[PDB]
Amino acid sequence: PIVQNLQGQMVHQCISPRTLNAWVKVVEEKAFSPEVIPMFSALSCGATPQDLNTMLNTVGGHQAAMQMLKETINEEAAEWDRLHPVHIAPGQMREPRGSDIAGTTSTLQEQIGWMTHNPPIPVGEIYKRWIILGLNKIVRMYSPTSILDIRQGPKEPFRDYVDRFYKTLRAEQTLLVQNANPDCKTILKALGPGATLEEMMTACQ
Amino acid sequence: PIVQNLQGQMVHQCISPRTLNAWVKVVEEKAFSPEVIPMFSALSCGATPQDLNTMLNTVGGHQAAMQMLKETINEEAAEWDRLHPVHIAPGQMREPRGSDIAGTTSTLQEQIGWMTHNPPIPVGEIYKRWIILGLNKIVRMYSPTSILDIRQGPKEPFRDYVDRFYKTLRAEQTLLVQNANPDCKTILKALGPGATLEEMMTACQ
Amino acid sequence: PIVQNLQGQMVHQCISPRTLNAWVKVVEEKAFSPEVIPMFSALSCGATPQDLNTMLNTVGGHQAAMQMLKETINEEAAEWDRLHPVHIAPGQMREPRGSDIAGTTSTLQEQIGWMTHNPPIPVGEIYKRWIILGLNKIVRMYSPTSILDIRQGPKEPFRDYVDRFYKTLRAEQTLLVQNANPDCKTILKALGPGATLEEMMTACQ
Amino acid sequence: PIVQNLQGQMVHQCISPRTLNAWVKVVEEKAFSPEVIPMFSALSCGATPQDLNTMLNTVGGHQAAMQMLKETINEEAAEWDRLHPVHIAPGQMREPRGSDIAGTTSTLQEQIGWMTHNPPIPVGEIYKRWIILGLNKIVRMYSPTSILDIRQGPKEPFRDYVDRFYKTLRAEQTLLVQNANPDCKTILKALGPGATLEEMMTACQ
Amino acid sequence: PIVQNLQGQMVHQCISPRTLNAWVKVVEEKAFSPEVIPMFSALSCGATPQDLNTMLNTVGGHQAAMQMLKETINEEAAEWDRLHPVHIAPGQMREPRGSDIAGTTSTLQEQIGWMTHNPPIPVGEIYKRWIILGLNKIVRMYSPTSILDIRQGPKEPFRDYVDRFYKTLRAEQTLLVQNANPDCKTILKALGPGATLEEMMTACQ
Amino acid sequence: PIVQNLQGQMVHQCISPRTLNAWVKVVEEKAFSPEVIPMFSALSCGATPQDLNTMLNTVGGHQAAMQMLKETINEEAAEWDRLHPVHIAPGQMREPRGSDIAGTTSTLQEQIGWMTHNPPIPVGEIYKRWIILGLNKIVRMYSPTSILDIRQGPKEPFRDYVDRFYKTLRAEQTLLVQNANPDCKTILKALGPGATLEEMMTACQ
Repeated sequence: PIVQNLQGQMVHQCISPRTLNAWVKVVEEKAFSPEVIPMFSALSCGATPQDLNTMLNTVGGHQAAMQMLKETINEEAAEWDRLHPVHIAPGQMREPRGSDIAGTTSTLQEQIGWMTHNPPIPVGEIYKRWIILGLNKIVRMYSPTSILDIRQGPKEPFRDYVDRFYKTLRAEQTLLVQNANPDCKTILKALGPGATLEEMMTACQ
Repeated sequence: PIVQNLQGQMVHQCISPRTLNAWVKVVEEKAFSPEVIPMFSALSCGATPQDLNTMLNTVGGHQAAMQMLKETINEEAAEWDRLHPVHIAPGQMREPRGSDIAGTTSTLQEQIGWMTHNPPIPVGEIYKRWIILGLNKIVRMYSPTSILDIRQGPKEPFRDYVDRFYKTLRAEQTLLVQNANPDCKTILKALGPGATLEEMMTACQ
Repeated sequence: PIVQNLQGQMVHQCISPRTLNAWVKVVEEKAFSPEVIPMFSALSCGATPQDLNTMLNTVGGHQAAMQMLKETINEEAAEWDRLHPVHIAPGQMREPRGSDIAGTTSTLQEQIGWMTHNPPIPVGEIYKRWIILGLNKIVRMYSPTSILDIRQGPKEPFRDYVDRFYKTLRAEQTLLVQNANPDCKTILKALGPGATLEEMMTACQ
Repeated sequence: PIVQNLQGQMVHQCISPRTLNAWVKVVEEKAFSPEVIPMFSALSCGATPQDLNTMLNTVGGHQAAMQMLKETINEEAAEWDRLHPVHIAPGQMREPRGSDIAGTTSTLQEQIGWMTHNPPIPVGEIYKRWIILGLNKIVRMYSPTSILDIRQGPKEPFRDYVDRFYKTLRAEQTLLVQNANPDCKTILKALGPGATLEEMMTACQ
Repeated sequence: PIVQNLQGQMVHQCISPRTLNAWVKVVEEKAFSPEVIPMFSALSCGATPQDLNTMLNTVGGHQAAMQMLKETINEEAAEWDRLHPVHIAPGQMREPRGSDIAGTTSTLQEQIGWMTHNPPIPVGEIYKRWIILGLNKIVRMYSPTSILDIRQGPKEPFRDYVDRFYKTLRAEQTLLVQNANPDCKTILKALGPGATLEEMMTACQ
Repeated sequence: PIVQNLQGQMVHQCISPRTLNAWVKVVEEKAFSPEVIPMFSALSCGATPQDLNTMLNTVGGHQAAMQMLKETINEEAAEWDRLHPVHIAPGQMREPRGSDIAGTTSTLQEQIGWMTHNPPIPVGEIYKRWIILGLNKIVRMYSPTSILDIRQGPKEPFRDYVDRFYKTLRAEQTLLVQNANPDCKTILKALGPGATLEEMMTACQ
């Protein structure tokens, strides 16, 4: 990644073994549960495009997902090239294409040059946006259940039902009451409109 | 987070994999036992609003709780906007709204700008207060037992009973004697008023 | 905590995840065995009062002990206020009360101000003394056995007996010979006065 | 490796125990699955030739592979010498041969000298290219299955089949439809040409 | 400990959680096997007397050993006072007594003052010598077997016997041949005088 | 070890707990498999003679090997003294003997003095060479099998046989074909001379 040194200047640092392992392990343990995306974003803080590719390429499984991600990246790269056409001057900085932002046709030195320019051309952040767009699509695709099929069991505590409900809603990206069991539904109907989630959960506790 | 470098200036640093993992693991292991809150506060030392959202968003389970937390945050953000209305001057710092403090409508650069200003507009600390307010409500909601139902067993050591008693009191946020078993109750009654906890525990040991 | 940076100035640093985890884990594994106290002292090296409260508050179990600790802290804080009464001058440092030393009525900035003053008002060290006083009382209370009841078994190696003996003496805060078994007692009596522990252990080996 | 210090100058640093262990463990756990190569590249960021040899030499198993790698390295070193023949001037830098790039006939000091020269003679990066060339050949050799033999099972979810398909394609370095089961094949044929992977996976979900 | 900062000056640093845990764990796993002593010495690199006491005091078991260690320390401290008698000048450094070197009657600030003086009064190193003297005595005491009783089994590989032999010799602080089994003894006798250990082990392999 | 600080000067640093543990654990897990030697070399990067002795002395088992290593060290130290005889000038650096290089008769300060001299007298590197010489002898001695006895099983995959073959050759420090099974031998004979290992392994796959 690119970080500020103790002095203050923006310099390249090697991606750490801790970071590399953390990403690999969270994908192994969580697959594409929605919470993997904010973890990816945090683990890739200050990442160059090279670093972002390292993280994606170190994933051993889920190659259907990784291929879908490449499709999304290529679509975003194509849209970049449509909006930002490029025409080199000796010793000068060239303008980045989509494939340069994605790190496939740009060197680490070019990437550092763009990211540490004044003003910065934030190719790491632009690429991370494309990757997260693609990851969101994967999360949605691999979401196993419709919110319509999250219904409270006869003996299921309301809290556990609400956990399943909002877990599903997050993956899928009034109904809470409708999908509740008969006893809690009657209680929730009697609360009236404008009841908070806290008040509903207290009522059915 | 924002930290002091070796020189002395306040600079942004990436949230560490150690910090990220620590928070995820404590939520997995402790759920919303009261001690998770001081751990959250300590792990988010110097956190930007972006960092605070990262920590909250990396939690995979407990989505009922996370939704309740958003409600509390929105209530505090609304109360902020009521007390701090805002009317931009080229190259100047804009005043933060509630949603800017909560990191949903502000950039990392704006957040750094506010937190490192002279004097600082401590948006990280303000947001952390709102989050802890919401987390306290969750701890209280998920507290399984009333202090009224913590009573010493016939063969239960007094120490173990007192541990259950103050554990419950902490989660819920004279009675110790009343809820003691007959033998220890008689001993504690004979000590008289103004007895310390140490003296009570020695007496029933 | 407050530490020296690479330059030399005394600055605040965030309490580390390593430190936080280490303290939580040692309390989980050792409870209030006497060796937990020197570990606490070492883990809280350079700690502010805020840091000390973080460490104590992150403990999930042992709430009887934590309540007893608060009593001791309040007693020491009261004795501080008796010896150090306080009467603010704009932009100047106020004198710390007992509750300021204990971190309940003082801000982190005030704590840093006192600890980095010339000369320093070492509120972290003063509070740590009160905490260790309270922890010693807990260790003593939770010591399961009297030294009078540590007696060498008929087939117990002398070394194992001496380990139990001094383990108990440490928790409780001539008799070694008296509590030895008949065979080793006869050997130890024959050594005469002024025998070292090494010589006694060699004799009964 | 060679890294930038806090000041800014390029200096040698010892390879870390974390890095050493990470590489050894990934080879133990993944053998020559394709994802080991981007991990190698990332773990050897800024590596000298000495560091690269350390990483390769710390591998205990897979000595058939390590011997094949040496053959590839010697072929690349021979091709280097063909394109870059060398003819020493007191206190001056000599030109690197193939075996100097591979670290077998060059000292650490010579390697540092080349890599930190202005302009740099990047012997670490040149050697890493040769190693990755050799590792790719090994990955291909140890790929257990032809893509022709990756066919969807009668009850196999399409997603799991696509994972096997692209996993195999990656190791080996229209057919997706042809190798699908009868039911999904009919669905995929009906989509027509130009269907994305996302659309195919949605269709057979 | 006392270490050199990035600038070059000698400054105090907090003992790390890594160091604390490492020492506790090696004592738990190895007790007083001879190799624990070089580990202690390495883990206490640059240690103040306070740090050395922390390490010794964090040990939970082996209190017979810890009491014997105190006896040795007191003997060395007494011998120090005999050779170095002391007679304070405002703002000046006082001369260390034995108990000051052992950290029981000296403050951390005094210890830092002595260790960073020009020339340094190396109270950490002096105390570490006394501790290692005491630890050697404990290792010797807890050595379970005489070298006289290490004899090669009829079917015991010579290498395994030599491992037991020199392991025992190290703990206890011609005979190798005499204690060998009949078959290897005959082989070793035939080698003649001046045979190296390598040659003996090759001969009986 | 001796490392470059952030400024650039060569300074002594304490051997890390990570390094200490890594070495102990690799010896516990791998004994004297050939790959332990490059790990030793990497873990002892920049090591003083004191550090090298620490690493060797922290090994608890394998005392036959450690005694053989001392013999090799003493032989190299004797050969050093033969080639480098020494004749002290107040405040000046003395010339190192063999036992000074091996760290038994030299202080840490003397070792630092030699290693940071201009030009440096690299006593750490010289000693590390002697140690690795001795470790190679041990690896060879503890190699369990002759390469003559590595023959391909009737149903053994060629790859697994080649792994055993080159593993053995590495420990021991045409035949591949001769030791192959009948079916693969016929295939390898038909390839003719000058076949690469890759081509042989492809042929018998």
